Amino acid sequence: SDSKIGNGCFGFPLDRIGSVSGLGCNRIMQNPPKKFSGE
Repeated sequence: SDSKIGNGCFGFPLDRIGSVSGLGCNRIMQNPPKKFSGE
């Protein structure tokens, strides 16, 4: 759900941390819940 310029796996920088493969998503700025994003 968009509210403040992207929220989850949408407006975030999905073209570096993974770029589709590693999934740019990152629930909560304080790192993801040991899922979605990583490495």
